[PDB]
Amino acid sequence: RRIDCKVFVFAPICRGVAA
Repeated sequence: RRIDCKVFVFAPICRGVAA
């Protein structure tokens, strides 16, 4: 449920806040 973008930077959910 919670994805750490600090580690999962390839996650498709962190791509939403990528920009």
